[PDB]
Amino acid sequence: FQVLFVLTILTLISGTIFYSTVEGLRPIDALYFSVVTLTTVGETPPPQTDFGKIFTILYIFIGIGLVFGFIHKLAVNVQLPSILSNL
Amino acid sequence: FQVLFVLTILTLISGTIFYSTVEGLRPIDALYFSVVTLTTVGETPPPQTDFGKIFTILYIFIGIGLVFGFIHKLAVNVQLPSILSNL
Amino acid sequence: FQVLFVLTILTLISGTIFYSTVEGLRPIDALYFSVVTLTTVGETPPPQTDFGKIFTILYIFIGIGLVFGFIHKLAVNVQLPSILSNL
Amino acid sequence: FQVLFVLTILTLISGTIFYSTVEGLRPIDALYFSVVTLTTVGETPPPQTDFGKIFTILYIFIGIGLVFGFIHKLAVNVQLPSILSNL
Ligand SMILES: [Cs+]
Ligand SMILES: [Cs+]
Repeated sequence: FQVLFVLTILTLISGTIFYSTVEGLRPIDALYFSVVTLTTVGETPPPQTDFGKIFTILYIFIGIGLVFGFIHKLAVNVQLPSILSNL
Repeated sequence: FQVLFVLTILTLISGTIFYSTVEGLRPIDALYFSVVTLTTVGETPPPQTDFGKIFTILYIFIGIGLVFGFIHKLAVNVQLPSILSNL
Repeated sequence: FQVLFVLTILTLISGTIFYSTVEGLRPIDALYFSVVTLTTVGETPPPQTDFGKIFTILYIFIGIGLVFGFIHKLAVNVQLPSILSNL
Repeated sequence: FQVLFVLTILTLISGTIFYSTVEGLRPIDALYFSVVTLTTVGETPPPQTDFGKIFTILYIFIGIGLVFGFIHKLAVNVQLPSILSNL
């Protein structure tokens, strides 16, 4: 749980630094982009540079599998007993 | 089935109150946003305030795992026999 | 495979009729909306009527679980041997 | 791992050629579209031609199941030992 959390955070900071610099976004926006992209929500306009597109493509292939491993444990290995056992 | 339904509804009402107040959306729109976000459909513009972005980020990590647990039972534990057994 | 195909097609035609009439879309667009919504791709603007939003909300909860059951068999129960066995 | 990689790449090149020609996109954009669509991220405007919509519909049904099989192995069969075993 701790390990997947670390990998997820590191993946998110890479994305924040990438998009803040190459796409010119304010860090809160580059984090938001990173997050809604790896979670496949996507409620954003696409990157506008060719370098942003290519990176986004590679980021999704590598990052999705991690982010979603993390979310299974987050809900299904921490919220579950918490919530379930009250019941 | 009843329990996941409760947690889902509560997650959705939190989102409705959040976005109606901070993003200024009419409640039907704040519910729609909440729903299309946790289901990762996302066919909306992003939140426009920094507080909306941060909350959306935390909401997705916590909420997705629940919403999708709920949907497995909804289709796969209620529609299945209903539909299957006619066949 | 045949059964999930039927349920999916019926779900898609409901959506086509719904959005063509209430959202005023041409049938090809109401089908496209229906499809990119149940698959959570979502690369569309949101519905614009309150009745469209509510229906979209209910449609996603009921429809997603079916559409994705169908897609597991489509790739994983028809394309798999086809492709795998050449190899 | 090698086989799913081949099928994924071939699926992506079909999409690149399709959208570059029928939707008129520059190849980097037609690849980006293809990728964010099969991964259900979708942070793009929809196709604008009827032929683009229909193809997109068929592309998602056939392509998603493959792309996501590929991503399970990518993170869960190559990044896992790499990362896990350092720990
Ligand atoms: Cs989207
Ligand atoms: Cs999406």
